[PDB]
Formats: sequence, structure tokens, C-alpha cells
Amino acid sequence: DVNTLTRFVMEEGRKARGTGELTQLLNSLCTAVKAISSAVRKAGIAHLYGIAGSTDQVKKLDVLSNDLVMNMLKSSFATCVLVSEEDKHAIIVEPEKRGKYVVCFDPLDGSSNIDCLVSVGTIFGIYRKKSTDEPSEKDALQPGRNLVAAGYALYGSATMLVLAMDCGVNCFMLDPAIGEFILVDKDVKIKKKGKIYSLNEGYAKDFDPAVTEYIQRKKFPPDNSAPYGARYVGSMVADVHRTLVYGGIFLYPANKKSPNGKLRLLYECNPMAYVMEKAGGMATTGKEAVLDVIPTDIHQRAPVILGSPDDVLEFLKVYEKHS
Amino acid sequence: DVNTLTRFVMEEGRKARGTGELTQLLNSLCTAVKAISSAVRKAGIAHLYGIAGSTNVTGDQVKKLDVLSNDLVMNMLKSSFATCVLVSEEDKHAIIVEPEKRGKYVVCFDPLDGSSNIDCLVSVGTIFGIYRKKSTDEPSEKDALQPGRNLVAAGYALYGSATMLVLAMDCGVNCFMLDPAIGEFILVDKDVKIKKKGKIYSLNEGYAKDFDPAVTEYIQRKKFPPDNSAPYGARYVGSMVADVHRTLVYGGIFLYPANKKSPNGKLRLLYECNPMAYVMEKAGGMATTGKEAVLDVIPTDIHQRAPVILGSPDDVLEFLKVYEKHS
Amino acid sequence: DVNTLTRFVMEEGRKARGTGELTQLLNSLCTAVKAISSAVRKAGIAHLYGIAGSTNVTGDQVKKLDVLSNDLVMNMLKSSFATCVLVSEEDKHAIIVEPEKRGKYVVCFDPLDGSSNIDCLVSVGTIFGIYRKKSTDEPSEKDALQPGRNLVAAGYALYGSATMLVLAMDCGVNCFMLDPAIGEFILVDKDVKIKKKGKIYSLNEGYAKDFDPAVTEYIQRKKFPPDNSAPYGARYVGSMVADVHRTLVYGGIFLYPANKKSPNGKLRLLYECNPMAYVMEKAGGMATTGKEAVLDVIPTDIHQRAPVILGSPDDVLEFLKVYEKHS
Amino acid sequence: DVNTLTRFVMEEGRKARGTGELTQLLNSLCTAVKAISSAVRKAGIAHLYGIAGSVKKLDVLSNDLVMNMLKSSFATCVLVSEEDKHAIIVEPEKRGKYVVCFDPLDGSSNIDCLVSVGTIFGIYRKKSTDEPSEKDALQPGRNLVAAGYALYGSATMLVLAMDCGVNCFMLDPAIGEFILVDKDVKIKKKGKIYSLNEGYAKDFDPAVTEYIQRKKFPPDNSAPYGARYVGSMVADVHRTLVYGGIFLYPANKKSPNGKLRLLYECNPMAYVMEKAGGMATTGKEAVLDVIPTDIHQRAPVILGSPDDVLEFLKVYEKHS
Ligand SMILES: Nc1ncnc2c1ncn2[C@@H]1O[C@H](COP(=O)(O)O)[C@@H](O)[C@H]1O
Ligand SMILES: Nc1ncnc2c1ncn2[C@@H]1O[C@H](COP(=O)(O)O)[C@@H](O)[C@H]1O
Ligand SMILES: Nc1ncnc2c1ncn2[C@@H]1O[C@H](COP(=O)(O)O)[C@@H](O)[C@H]1O
Ligand SMILES: Nc1ncnc2c1ncn2[C@@H]1O[C@H](COP(=O)(O)O)[C@@H](O)[C@H]1O
Ligand SMILES: [Mg+2]
Ligand SMILES: [Mg+2]
Ligand SMILES: [Mg+2]
Ligand SMILES: [Mg+2]
Repeated sequence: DVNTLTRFVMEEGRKARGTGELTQLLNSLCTAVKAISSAVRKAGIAHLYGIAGSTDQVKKLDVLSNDLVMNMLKSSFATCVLVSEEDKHAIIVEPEKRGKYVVCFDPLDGSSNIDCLVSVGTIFGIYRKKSTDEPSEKDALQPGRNLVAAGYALYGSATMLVLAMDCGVNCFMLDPAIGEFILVDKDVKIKKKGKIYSLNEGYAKDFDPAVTEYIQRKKFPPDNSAPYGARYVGSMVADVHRTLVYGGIFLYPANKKSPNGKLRLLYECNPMAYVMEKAGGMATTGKEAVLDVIPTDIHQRAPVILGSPDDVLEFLKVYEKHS
Repeated sequence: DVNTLTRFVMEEGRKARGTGELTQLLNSLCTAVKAISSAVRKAGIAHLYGIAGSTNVTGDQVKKLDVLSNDLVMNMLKSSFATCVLVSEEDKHAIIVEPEKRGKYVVCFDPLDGSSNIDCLVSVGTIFGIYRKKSTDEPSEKDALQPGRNLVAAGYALYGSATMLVLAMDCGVNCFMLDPAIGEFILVDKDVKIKKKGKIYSLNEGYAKDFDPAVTEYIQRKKFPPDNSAPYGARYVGSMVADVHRTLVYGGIFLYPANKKSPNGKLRLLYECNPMAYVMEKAGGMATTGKEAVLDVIPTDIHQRAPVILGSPDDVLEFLKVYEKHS
Repeated sequence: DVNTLTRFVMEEGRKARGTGELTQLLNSLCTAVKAISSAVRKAGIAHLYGIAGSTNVTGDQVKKLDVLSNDLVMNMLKSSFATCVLVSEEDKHAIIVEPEKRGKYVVCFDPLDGSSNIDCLVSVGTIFGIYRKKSTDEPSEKDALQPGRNLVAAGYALYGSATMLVLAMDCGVNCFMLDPAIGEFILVDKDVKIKKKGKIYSLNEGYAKDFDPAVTEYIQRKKFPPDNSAPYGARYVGSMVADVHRTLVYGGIFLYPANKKSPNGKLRLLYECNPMAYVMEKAGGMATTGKEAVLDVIPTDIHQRAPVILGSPDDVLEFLKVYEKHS
Repeated sequence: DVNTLTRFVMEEGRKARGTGELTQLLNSLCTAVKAISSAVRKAGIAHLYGIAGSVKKLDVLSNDLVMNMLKSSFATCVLVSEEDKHAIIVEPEKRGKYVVCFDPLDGSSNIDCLVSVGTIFGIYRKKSTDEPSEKDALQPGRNLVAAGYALYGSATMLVLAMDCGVNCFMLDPAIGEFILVDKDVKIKKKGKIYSLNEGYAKDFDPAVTEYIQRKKFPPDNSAPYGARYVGSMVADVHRTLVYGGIFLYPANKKSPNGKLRLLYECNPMAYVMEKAGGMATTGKEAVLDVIPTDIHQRAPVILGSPDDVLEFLKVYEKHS
């Protein structure tokens, strides 16, 4: 039977005995992702270039993508606190539209390389508000282990939405002819070990000796097996999704321009770690599992190594050797 | 004033006082590219997954996409009445256009690179180079054995976050953005030029163990600059259109160089290296094999390989300085 | 606050304390309508005309729209797990859903009304009525033989200059515009109500020689008002969905009455007249056979015909008074 | 062998040995019509209704699209639009030699009910050697170089009439391309449908009343014609071209010289009809022979299958 995101989400919520609040939230997020995809593919750009007589582009697209997510989630009546990469402070939903959920998201990740039309993407993570206090930024400071749902949209050669919940990881392809996300890979599981590593090797000078050693073993295998292939798009959604689909390992470790890491814990690392763990993968900072870091600031950064468990375990063995 | 690919091509054809044959070829290629973009973005995939009660998925969808893209380009170019010989990355032999539809142009193309890149849903591209048939002999694969310098037009379409067509001709490089709401390529970057020195290098460092000693030293110098300037950034998508386009837009260097086990490189000269070398040189960049300019190689086989290092001229010259140090 | 069909239907389901079954049905219908819309606007027609050669067509692609439409609606409703008995203009007998997929609802629909003249690009449409199952026993086509009064939901999609879904339920009539750029039905008109009296009449006057004398007199009053008021304008698209939507939007009257060669009219009671009558009544309009309300007829055959006169209430009342005068 | 509008137009230009100017004009109209279609189908309406938190009328937008695309083609010198009281004169730097008269969005009267709407165009070559003026648009339809319409119905079709005949192109929205689907089109000799607003029955000339009576009670007592009246000229005329038959907008008392406009409604449709082997008459003469004195002047029109038009004229000549 054909399955769609709308039907899949409605049926999981029926199975969950819930009230429909999270269903309405995920419904609203789907709409926003379809509207982001349309703009990312440049529908209507002819009007910007004067087709009807009327005459920062990358910037405005991430602002618009933020507005679409913010508006769709607000009017869902399902949220109370929204944290966005585009916004310095947490947004507090007005009282008459408040619901039970906190949403952390990057509405257009990798946006700043739109000039090259590289893949861009959306990342989101959904929490049940935990405190009974008046809503505030504190409600978003929960460890990733508390995630109820998380995932991402990739605006690549096609638009795909990956949604991770308690039930596992499911991938949906957008059919632009009808505006429906079609279920195409069910209960995805990452392979135990891959043949691809992904990281910005331009920071090789700043690399920890654990990282340098691990990556040396991927290029020059001490057992003389085949070297791993390398890929790095520089957009987290593209690089993590390739790791999910093919296996392997993605690293963005600390460097001396980013001693706490480059990626952001709340709306980049935590959602991707959650998808990885639900897929049978791993996600570590080196010191602890990403999902166990307790945030103290909503835009704080973390180092991340994630992907196939044998590859992450192999990295972690090299890491404790450098204790 | 807004400009479209169709209007731009038509006006350049008028300025050239051509017969209109090349214009028709490029109109045909543009339609084909719009058709590939629609398939790449997965229009109608709901019907494949049973929305109307029918079909299983069966086989290799990525392969079928490459084949479908090849059939779109082949058929639009055949029906243009502007071509006689078609060389495609997807076909063993050159396709000879039937007598009734023969025109004067030779087209080498790679219609899509889905199968040759395990990256899934990250970018895909089409590359093309257009030559004028040089002899009046009955058409054969020999008519595509021309050096890249003989190209009249070349370029690529990138199916990325948006669909972009880059077209290079004697008038320079121009970049057109596909507006899917209306099926028009909108002119967005005019007479593009690459910057003389960039800050990004692009190659597959998994192959590091098989690197020629000069590639190792060059890359080491990008990661550990001897003058303690800032290291270059690294990006490697695995799709030639994507990696070359970023080099064009941001500057820097892209390398798929020769080495011991692959003494002629891996990429193909006629429909990968030559069109990109032409775009680079028209943009004021460089494209070398290490031994010579890509566009000066005279091919002897239609699927022959070439090493290629291309991009900002100061970076390519710096690599050639290191390459000659190890001669 | 923006509102979509998905969000609207979901909240209404939460309001009425449903189990979500109707909601999944309506979600399924929405998806089929989107796919029908895409086919009607001729997405992919270029493959039918050989853009990729002869080999690249046949699947859902080669089916006529009436067949494709039936397959889309049939399949989406079956896979909704919310229906048990389906009635379509396309199939002589009601379809009994497999027990593994059965829900509690009965759906009567016309997958593509007006496809008659889809050749001239006239607006066409989809019509649907939803009943709950009443019977103690195994689902059978007698479950669909309910009066229009038992409807829980009804409406139509119009594929005209734009695609619109008109949904009628207990809460009233609501209208959703399909945004093709993102594939969402946007709530654009809420709790819609017909005007009390219109200035347009709508019927096929070409068959005037066979008109019932009561229809002859009522049409004459429209064109030759006995009080020197302004005569009504005439519109007849020949596609029921388009004519009924204009009647809802602009007011007036639409007639497909009984004549003498056609004892009970031509339009079908279950999946043409009944849904349209339900929309009209929820909008403060009217719909009669001449002798009783359409929604009161007790059907005995799932494909039985019914005369229909519907629209603004003062216009249907004037017709009835002329009609009862001749009875 | 598939063909597109772009490739068909360019190939006809090559055969004509034209300089490319009219081909650029027609390319430019093709783009405008694709953009009108996109807006008519309501792409982007979600933004109007606040999907991102926070408006030109369709007819205004459509006029802007055609006007700007034609101006920027460098192929035109005088543009007459139903939306503009005076003719637009193109600035010297963007001037070509063609005069274009058009209705950017006919039927938008009642777009509130999502009826079919259309764009109609007629293209003339400027004869004079002098400065372009409104007078250059005052030509009989006989002088047309090209005419047609785009119908935004259940699907979008462009019908183009030229010397070479009538050709029909279907817009494939997946790829944004007009595909040639019906070639060298000819209308049926006689149809079975008549199209007019019978709400004006009280004002009909007795020729029209008697002709309509012939359609409902046939004198050879064949089957009565069916009736259709969409109320959008493009939709009713296109059905007439596809199925044969007759379409009439005759004189009534709020429109004593007809309601439809000669330069950009009647003349383009008359020219499609004639190139398809049909006819179009005011009743007194061929539409294409009327010499206009006002760019917005109205004309009565009866057009369609040749046998049905001749039959009307035979009834008309009786009441002469
Ligand atoms: N559509 C859904 N998919 C998966 N889980 C759900 C869904 N709806 C509700 N749940 C679960 O039920 C809980 C309460 O749902 P709600 O009543 O919608 O807030 C959520 O926090 C989830 O754990
Ligand atoms: N649309 C065009 N853009 C750029 N150059 C063109 C174009 N059309 C023709 N030319 C040039 O004129 C030559 C002959 O034109 P043709 O008669 O179309 O083959 C071509 O090989 C090009 O060098
Ligand atoms: N989405 C909805 N909109 C309006 N009424 C509904 C909806 N869902 C359920 N209902 C009402 O509640 C009944 C039971 O719903 P269900 O259990 O989903 O079949 C239906 O037959 C309707 O009367
Ligand atoms: N694309 C075309 N299709 C049909 N006829 C054309 C075309 N281009 C030119 N012609 C004919 O040749 C004349 C001169 O064209 P031009 O030099 O473009 O003004 C026109 O007025 C038409 O009669
Ligand atoms: Mg961002
Ligand atoms: Mg290939
Ligand atoms: Mg029907
Ligand atoms: Mg008009």
C-alpha cells in the first residue's frame, strides 16, 4: 500500500492514544518543509528578475525559511517555545496559541553556501516541555535523550524528509507534482560498518592527535585493507544523510577556531544523534554520547562524531588511547 | 531587462548571422535539461509507489534515471536536425544520426552521473560539449576526435538545491537559473569570471595512499601553508558538475590527477574534462593535465581518460610549480 | 492565521471526538484530488508525445483521465482503512473492500465528471458523498442505498482555471484553493452561504422541444420577465461541477429536470445530485426533483437517475410554484 | 518526432528567411503566457493567506507580463491592450516593427468562480515609415501576420495561427514546455453545438431569433443542436474549434454594436477560424474586412464551422 507522511503520522498518533497535538505539529512542519523546498528550488525567481517589470539573496531565503517554520508551528497551537538558528533568543509563543511542545530547528542549514547551489536542508528536534514554569528559553535546555521526534529535510537532487520517532526512522520523498511526501524507506537501519569518512580536512593543522591518528588509519589501513573513500559537502544534512544511507563516519571535531566544536548542540547535533541512534548508529562527542550532554545555552556548540557503530567504536578506541 | 536562455541564445545567433542551426540545437538541449530536472526532482514518484494501485519499484532506479536522461538528450538532439554524431558517456559506440535528420554539429555529453557517485540525493549534473563537424566524410566516431580547443559551445546543468545551467561560448560564460513555476531559465550571472586565487581545494583524499608525490606535497601545502597563512578549506562532493561549479563560483582548485595506477587520470576527456576546461578558460581560469592544457589534447578514443587540474589560475600555476618539482 | 485542509480536517476530527477514521478518509481523498489535478493539467504529456522516444511512456501514463481518476480514488480510499463499500460511476456494481482494509464508511463518487468533453479543455471535476454504514450484516451494496439526508460529508473538486476543493459537513461549507507550488489546499472561503436570489439560469436549451411545459414557462419568465424587471443572464458550461460551483458562488439556478423522453432526468442520484444537494443545503440553498427534496429520495438502484433543480432559494421557489401550477 | 513551440516557431522563421524579429516576439509571448498560467492556477496563494506570516489583481499582473515581455523583445512598436485606454508606444531604444493587440486575461470578469479564462493576441506588421502611433493599430484583420490565444482551462493550451495554418500546443507543467499536440488543424464543416447568451432573447435581431429557432426545431428535422455557453470567449471559441459548431455574440441593447472588441477579441479569433477553414462574420461582412476607426471599438461576431455560419448568413440575408 502506498503510504504518505500525512497518513503515516496520523496512524502513529492513533496508535499512541495521543490527543492529536503532536500530529498537528508534524502536519504543520510538513507544510513548512514543502514551502521551503519550493522556494529553495527558486519557484518564482523570474519575478525577482523583472519578468512583470518589477525588480542578500541567500540571506533572505534563510529568513523566509525561518518565517515559514515559525508561522506554521505557532498556528499549530502545539508549541510554547521555539529555538531557531536564525534567532538570537528563544521565541515564546503567545498564550492563546500555546501547546505542550518545544521545537529546536535550523530552518535552512548550510544556507550560506547557496551561492554554489550546494545541498541545503532543514533540521528539527521536538521535546515535551518538561517544567511547569512559565515558558522561557530554559524549556529548550533538555538533553537530547528527551527527544520525542526529530529529523531533517534534504533539498538535494530531490527533496527528502527523514523522520525519527520511538517507532524508528522512516524516509519520505517529496513528489512535487502533487505536494505529497511518499514513504520510500521504512524502519531504516545504518550498516554496522561503512567505507566512507566525512570531515573538513582543511583543519588538519588544528586536529586533535586522536582525530589525526583515526583518519590516518582510514587512508593507510594498518591491515592493508582498502582505504576508505572521502566525501565532504560541508552541509550537515547532506553529509549525515549520506552516512545514514551508505554507512561510514562523519566528524566535526573541535579545532582551535572552535574549541567547543563548530556544530550547534540543540538543533544540529541532537536531532542527528537521535536519528543515528534510532537507526542503530552512534553519536559521541568523544567524552560522552551527544544525547546525554545537558545544555546550558541554547546556541552552544558541541563536537560530534557519528555514524556506523563499528566506525564510531573504532574512533573511540583511538580516542581513549590518547587519554 | 529580464533575459531568458531562449532569448539569449536567439540574440547571440542573430548577432552571429548564423543560419539558426546552433540555436535549434541549444533550444533542444535546454528542453532536455528541463525534462531531466523534473525527473531528478522525482516528479510522479507517487505513481511508482502505487498511488493508482499499480507497479512495484523493481531494479535500479538510479540507473533508470541515467538511462532516461540519456534518452531525453539523444531524442531532443536527434530531432533538432542540427546534429550528425552523438557521443555519450552512457553508450559504448558513437551514435550516428540517421541521414534524414543530420545537421552539422557533433555533441559529446554525459547526460547524468547518478550511477557513478554513491552520494544519494546530493547533487547530480549534465555536461555537454558541441563541435562543428570538420570533414565531409560520412559521419563516424572520428568526427568527435577533436581537441577541446575546437569547441563552439560547452557547459553543464547542475541539479542541486536549484537547477542551474552554465553555458560557455565565445562571448563568455553565462549562468541561468531554472524557474520551475514557468519552465524558463532566467539569466542571473552575466559574463562570469573566476577569481585569480581561491581558498578551497577539492579532491578525494581517500585515494591519498596512491597519490603521485606532487599531489601529496601540494595538498600538504594547502593544509600546512609554509608561510603560516590560513589553510585552505576542503570540499569534495563526488559529482564533477557540483565540484567544478563551486570552483567557478568561489574560486580555488579541483583535482582529479594522474597517478601510478591511473596514469591517464580517471575522468573522461570528451564529455567531462574538455567541456569543463572550456568553461574554465572562458571564465579566465586554467585547466591542465599536468603536462599540457586539457583543450590541447587530441583524442584517439571517444572514451579516453585525461588527468585534470582546474580552477583559479594562481592555484593551478602553484600546483604546476609543485608538479614540475617532482619531474 | 493560515489554515490548510489537513489542519482543518484534523481539528474538526478532534472537535467531534472522532477516532480519526473519517479524518484518514478525507486525507486520502485530498491526496487523490491532488493527483487527479496534476494529471488533468497534463503533467507529463511531453512523454506521451515522444520527448524521450517511444520506449519511455506506458504505465499510469497511457491511461485516459477517467480511468486514471477512478484508479486514484479507488486505491486511496481502500488504503485509508476507513471504507467498506465504494460506488463509482465507472463500475456497474459497488466495490466491497477487503476485510483487512474495511472501515465504517460508504463513499459514492464521480471520479471525473464532465470528462465527456475533456477534449475541449472545459473545466471538469470530482464529486463525492460519504455515508456511515448502518447495517448489522456483512457490507453489501445495499449500504449505499441511503437517502442524501444521511450524508456525513460531501463536496467536489473543480479543476478549472484553478483547482478548488469545496467540502460540506455539519459545520457548513468551506472552500480550499490548491496551491500547486507546494501541494496544499489553502482555506480561502469559510462557512460559505449562497445568495438568496441570483441573476443567472443554467440549463441546456438546445433540447427545448422536449422541455417539460413547466420548465418552458419558467425559462420564459427568466428571459421575458412579466414585471419588466431585468432578464436573467444565461450560462451553461455543460460540466455539472463548473455550473454548480458558479451557482454557489454567484447565486442563481441550475436545472437538469425531467423531460418526457427522460422520465427521471439524466444525472445520477448517488454520486452527482446528492452531494451537490448537500452542499447547496448546507449553504442555505435548495435542491429539488420538482416533487421533493433531492436529499429525501430513497434510492433503490446505486446508478439510478434523478431530476435536479438547485441554487438560490428564491429562484428554486419560483420554479416550484410554476411547477406545481402545471401539476 | 516531438516538437515544442520554441522549435516550431524558430523553424517557421527559418523557412520565412525572416531576420529573427517575429521569432523573438513569439518567444517572448510564450514566456508571458506560461507565467500567466502559473498565476491563474494560483501558485503562491499560500503566501497571500499568510503561510509565512505576511497582491496585484490577476488581470493587472497579466497585462504587466505581456507588456514587459513584448517590450523587452525589441520586436514591437505599438501595443494595444484591453486594460489600457490608449495605445502604448514603445520607446525608441526597444522598438521593432510589429504592432500587437491583445486581451491579457479574457473572462477574468468572473474568475471568482474559477471559469476558464484566456489570453488573446493579434500581431500586425507596421507599414508606415513614420513615427509609431495609435493609428498604426487601426488595421483590418486581413493584415494579421499571426494570431491566437492561450486557454487556461482544465489544462493550458496555446493555439497559434499563421500563414502556415493553425497549430495547437499543450503546456506540460512538469517541464514548463509547450508541446505540439494537434497540427495543421481544420474545423469540422458543420457542428452540432450553438453558443450564445440566450438571456438577451428579448433584444435579439429577428435573424438571430429565427436562426436559434432553426437549431432547436430543425427544418430538415435532424436532431436539435445542443447548447453551450461558458461565458468566457476563449473557452467557447476553442470548443467551437475542437467540436465544430457556431458561436454568436450579436447586437443587444446594452451592446448595440456587439460587446466583443474588434482588434483584440474578434479579429484574432476570426483569423484562427479562417486559417482553420471556418468563417467569422459581423452579419454584414467578414470580421477580417472591417476597417476600424477606434482601437477599443466593438463588433458583433458569428463564427465557426463553415456550414453553420453560411446557414446563419442565409437566414440573415432573408431579413436583409
Ligand atoms: N503522530 C504521532 N506519532 C508518534 N507519536 C505520537 C503521535 N502523536 C502522539 N504521539 C505520542 O503521544 C504523546 C502525546 O501526544 P499528544 O496528545 O498529541 O500530545 C506524544 O508526546 C508522543 O509520545
Ligand atoms: N545562438 C548562437 N550563439 C552563439 N553563436 C552562434 C549561435 N548561432 C550560431 N552561432 C555561431 O555561428 C556559427 C554558424 O551558425 P549556424 O548557421 O547556426 O550553424 C556557429 O557554429 C557559431 O559559431
Ligand atoms: N475530521 C472530522 N470532521 C468532522 N466530523 C468528524 C471528523 N472526524 C469524525 N467526525 C464525526 O465523528 C464521527 C466518528 O468519527 P470516526 O470515529 O473518525 O469515524 C463521524 O462519523 C463524524 O460525524
Ligand atoms: N517565426 C516565424 N514564423 C512564421 N513566420 C515568420 C517567422 N519569422 C518571420 N516570419 C515571416 O517573415 C516576416 C519577416 O520576419 P522578421 O524579419 O522577423 O520581421 C514576418 O512578418 C512573417 O511574415
Ligand atoms: Mg540557518
Ligand atoms: Mg553518466
Ligand atoms: Mg458524470
Ligand atoms: Mg476581454
